[PDB]
Formats: sequence, structure tokens, C-alpha cells
Amino acid sequence: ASIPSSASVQLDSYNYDGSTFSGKIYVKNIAYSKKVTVVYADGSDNWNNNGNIIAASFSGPISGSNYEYWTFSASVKGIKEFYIKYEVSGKTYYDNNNSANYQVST
Ligand SMILES: OC[C@H]1O[C@H](OC[C@H]2O[C@H](OC[C@H]3O[C@H](O)[C@H](O)[C@@H](O)[C@@H]3O)[C@H](O)[C@@H](O)[C@@H]2O)[C@H](O)[C@@H](O)[C@@H]1O
Repeated sequence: ASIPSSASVQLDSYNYDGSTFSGKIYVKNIAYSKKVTVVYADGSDNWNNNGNIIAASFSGPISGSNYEYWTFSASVKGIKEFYIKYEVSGKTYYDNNNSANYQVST
């Protein structure tokens, strides 16, 4: 969970308190306009054809790097796992934990 050397996007930290799912993401500043979303499987591990979606927003700079921070926070009915989807300059990038996805306990 460091400022990456080359990864296009990298989840840093996340929390789920029973209702609110939130976190912070390193995002390479490839171009100005960006869409950063969190796509998740619900409490029964249902990915629902990528239809469970939270929009992240720009949080702040990481000066001296080529990265910036984005954050998210939203209510969910339940969550077992998720990945980050990042669209910028006409291409899609993922942090899906090298295909394992990121897990939420319980
Ligand atoms: O709907 C309004 C929108 O406005 C802010 O978002 C700004 C901006 O955030 C992303 O871009 C990052 C970009 O923002 C600043 O201008 C910095 O100067 C840049 O260095 C930095 O790269 C996004 O890609 C843009 O489309 C967006 O306009 C709020 O932060 C948003 O929450 C809010 O939705």
C-alpha cells in the first residue's frame, strides 16, 4: 500500500462497518478526466454481472509523484469481495488484487 512505481491503480486501505463501505485508492494521473469505480459482490458473493457499483471521487494530490488519491464511501446491503475499475484516456485498468479480488470478512 505504497505510492506505486508503475501500477496504474492500487487500492490502499478500506473499511466496512456493517453498512458503510469506504476506502482510499492510488490512481496514476494518466489524464485529467477519470472514472474510478468499485465493483463488488454482495453479501452472498453475487457479482450481479458487474452491476453493484460505487463511484469514487478525487480526494487530493500526491505531490512529487505521478499519482493522486481517490476515495469512496457508500452504503451497501452486503459485501464479500470487490475490485477497482479505472477508465482514463480511452482505456480500462483494474486493481482486482491480481485476480483474487479484495475480500471483506464475515
Ligand atoms: O462534479 C464535480 C466534481 O468536481 C471535483 O472533481 C474534479 C475532478 O476530479 C477528477 O480529476 C482529478 C483532477 O482534479 C483536479 O482538477 C486536479 O487539479 C487534478 O490534478 C486532478 O488530476 C476527475 O477526473 C475530474 O473529471 C473532475 O472534474 C470533485 O472532486 C468531484 O467530487 C466532483 O464530482
